[PDB]
Amino acid sequence: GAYTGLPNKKPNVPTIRTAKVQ
Repeated sequence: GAYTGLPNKKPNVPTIRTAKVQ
């Protein structure tokens, strides 16, 4: 669902939340 799955939603614009962190 989510880009990672931690939150788990559905959509995922980004490829990884790690990108936002970086």
